[PDB]
Amino acid sequence: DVSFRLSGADPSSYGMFIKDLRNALPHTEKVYNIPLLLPSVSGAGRYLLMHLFNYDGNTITVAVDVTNVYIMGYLALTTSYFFNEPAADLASQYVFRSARRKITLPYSGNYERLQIAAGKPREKIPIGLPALDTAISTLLHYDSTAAAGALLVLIQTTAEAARFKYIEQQIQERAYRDEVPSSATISLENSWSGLSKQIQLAQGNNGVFRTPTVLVDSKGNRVQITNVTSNVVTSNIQLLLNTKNI
Ligand SMILES: *[C@@H]1O[C@H](CO)[C@@H](O)[C@H](O)[C@H]1NC(C)=O
Repeated sequence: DVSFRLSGADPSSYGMFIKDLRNALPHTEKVYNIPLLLPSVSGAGRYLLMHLFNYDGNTITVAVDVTNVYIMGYLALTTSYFFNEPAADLASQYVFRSARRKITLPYSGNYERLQIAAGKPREKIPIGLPALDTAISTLLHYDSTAAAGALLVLIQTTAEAARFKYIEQQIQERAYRDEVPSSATISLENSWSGLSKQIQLAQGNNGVFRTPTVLVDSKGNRVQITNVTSNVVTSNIQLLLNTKNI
């Protein structure tokens, strides 16, 4: 398991959490020095539990699929909540079985469905450590519309930060003041599968992407990533989605 506490949190303690989150994900191989997530894990070992504590010390436990860093569901007191998708229903066979009741959320966990449920795109939803504190608090008591926004915050401040050093740093910059994600953050989130694939395809193609990945950079400029010498590959991405899952 991994844990993060909002009470007394700072960029350093958050960085330690994201480090722990990354290190909890198993891999037997690195591709261009980046850990390659496993094709599959059977049974309960598929799911990492993240214990998150809001500023007041109230807690939720979030179940994360260790092969793709997808959040499947979470436990809040004696109620479990799972996304309305087959992978999450499968997770519900293994985690939070002791919950007195299980609620299936009225949406799947993908950005597009969550944004529809929330009533806004995540371009308009501030993120940061304060937003994470709010998100945890919101998830404590069932409200499906509120929860959708909270989950958009939760996913980006945990999984996406684990996947990209840039996103982790963006949240560290938002330790005491929320701000909507940079266009670069959004671009990286949207391109994780694509980048993961092209980095793996580069292995037998002399470090060269079979298909370029278009990204938005720090300055708001759209750029093309064509090979493994790119800063996105050498410094930024921290976890690769296995091509078997793409
Ligand atoms: C590979 O990407 C680097 C970094 O962006 C770029 O400067 C260069 O033109 C590309 N090199 C090759 C061989 O494709």
